[PDB]
Amino acid sequence: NLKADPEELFTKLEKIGKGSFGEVFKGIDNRTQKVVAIKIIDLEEAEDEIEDIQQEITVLSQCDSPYVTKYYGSYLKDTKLWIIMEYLGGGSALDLLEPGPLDETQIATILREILKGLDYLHSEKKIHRDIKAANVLLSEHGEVKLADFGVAGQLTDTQIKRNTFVGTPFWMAPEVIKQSAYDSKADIWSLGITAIELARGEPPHSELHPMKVLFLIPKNNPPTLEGNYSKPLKEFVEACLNKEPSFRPTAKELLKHKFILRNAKKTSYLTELIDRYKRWKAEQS
Ligand SMILES: Nc1nc(N)nc(-c2ccccc2O)n1
Repeated sequence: NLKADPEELFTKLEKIGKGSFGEVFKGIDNRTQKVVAIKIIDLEEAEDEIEDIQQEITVLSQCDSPYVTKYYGSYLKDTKLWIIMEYLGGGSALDLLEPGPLDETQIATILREILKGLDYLHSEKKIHRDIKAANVLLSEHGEVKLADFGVAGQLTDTQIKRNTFVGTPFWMAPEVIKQSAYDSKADIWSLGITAIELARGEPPHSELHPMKVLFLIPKNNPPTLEGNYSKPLKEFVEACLNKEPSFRPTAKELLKHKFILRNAKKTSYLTELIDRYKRWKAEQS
């Protein structure tokens, strides 16, 4: 139930996004005049990535949550496939880190919304598998959503675990790297790495070659959050970063963690961060 003739409904504007996926363009829904994001994939060109493109569309089409990038439709235009989704103009959580550090209220607020997204996905038996600040996108007013479902996994009655080596090495769970049978608990590990990223600006091992961390992560003790951070933040990270996945809490459980309860505030306060990035970006080299 793919669609056709996207230009009858959408106007394609300037380029805004990247990846090796394809490219992302700003666009307009001519029906509502809302701005959308249009990912253009050359099917004549990105052979074998095809199965992953198919998977991204499938997962996207099945999600209906304010914490997951809204899916408009996928469209065939000659050689190209148009994947049309929610436009979010507040940048990524990674962007927001560029001008300088966050405070724990900001970190907690962002984590809380990530957790709402994960709870939704995991309740749908979906696993994101590439949780990291770059894949956490904000609206211009501080709403926080998960993006980029290109390597998302689906559990079913006959497949209760996944095995595939996917993700971004610094953020990957040890059982994913070892390609053991894993599930949503993998996202919880990645979430812990993302919490360190939000607190420190970078994940553990970020200056090392990715191939290196592929052995370091299964072997070494789990990372901890070091530095002058509140005890609840440190324990939040610790909870997520358990080598044994069954000992990691669920997203649901983490929503009630003291770090989240004591420090998360209204998402609209994140506009302060969005403005800081816009200012920073405007005076940049
Ligand atoms: N992978 C991705 N998915 C959506 N739905 N939007 C975007 C995006 C990328 C750059 C700028 C704004 C955006 O909404 N990127």
